[PDB]
Amino acid sequence: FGFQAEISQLLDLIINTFYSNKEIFLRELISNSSDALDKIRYAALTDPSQLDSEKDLYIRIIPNKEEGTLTIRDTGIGMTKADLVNNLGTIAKSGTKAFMEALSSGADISMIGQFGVGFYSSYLVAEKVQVTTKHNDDEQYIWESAAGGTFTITEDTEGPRLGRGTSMKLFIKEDLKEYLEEKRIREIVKKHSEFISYPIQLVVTKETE
Ligand SMILES: COc1cccc(-c2cc(Nc3cc(O)cc(O)c3C(=O)N3Cc4ccccc4C3)n(C)n2)c1
Ligand SMILES: [Cl-]
Repeated sequence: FGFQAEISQLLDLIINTFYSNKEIFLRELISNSSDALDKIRYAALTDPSQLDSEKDLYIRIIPNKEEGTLTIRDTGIGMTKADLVNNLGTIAKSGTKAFMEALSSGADISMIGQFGVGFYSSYLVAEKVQVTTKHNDDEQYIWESAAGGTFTITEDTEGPRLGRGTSMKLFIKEDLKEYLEEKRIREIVKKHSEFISYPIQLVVTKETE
C-alpha cells in the first residue's frame, strides 16, 4: 500500500500543531526550488543541451486573489514520474518516521525540510496543493495533494506547458488570504530567503479603484 491518505493526515495535523509561524512554508518551497535549480545548472555543465527546454533559471511567485491560490514555479530540473513516485512512497514514509522521532526526542525541528517532508509544510497555509512537474526525460505530470487524499499521478495534457521544472499551486485556506497580498509575500521572501542565488520574481497585478 501507499498510505498517502494516512501520511498526509498525520503531517497536516503535526505540522499545523507545532509550527505556529506559518510563513516558513514559503522558505521551504523556495529552498526546494533552489535545490532543483542547482541540479539542472550542474547537469548543464557537462551537457549544455539540458537547458534547451528552458534557458533561464529562476523562481517565480504568482498570487491570484480571484482563484485564492499562490503559485510558486521554478525552472529547475523537474521530476520524472519515477521521481514523484519515489517521493510519494519511499521518501514520505521514511521522512515521516525521522520527522516525528526528532519531534519525540525533543530535537530541534525548526528546519523541517531536513527530514525530507518539507513539501507538507504547504499545509500550514493551504488546504490543497496541485503539483505540476516536467523533466527533460519524461512527460509533464500533475498530482493533487490534500490531507487524507489519495489522488493519482496523471499525465498533464490540459495545463500550460512548463518547458521544464516544477509548479506548486497552493489553494490558500479561508482565514489566511493574507499570504496572497504583495507586501506580505515580499516581506517573507526578504526575511527567509536572503541566501538564495537565483532570481526570485513576483507577479504583481494592478487593482481597480
Ligand atoms: C516526501 O513526500 C513528498 C510528497 C510529495 C512531494 C514531495 C516532494 C517533491 C519535491 N520536489 C520539488 C518541490 C518543490 O517545491 C520545487 C521543486 O522544483 C521540486 C523539484 O522538482 N525537485 C527536483 C530535485 C532534484 C534534486 C534535488 C532537489 C530537487 C527538487 N520535493 C522536494 N518533495 C515529497
Ligand atoms: Cl491577484
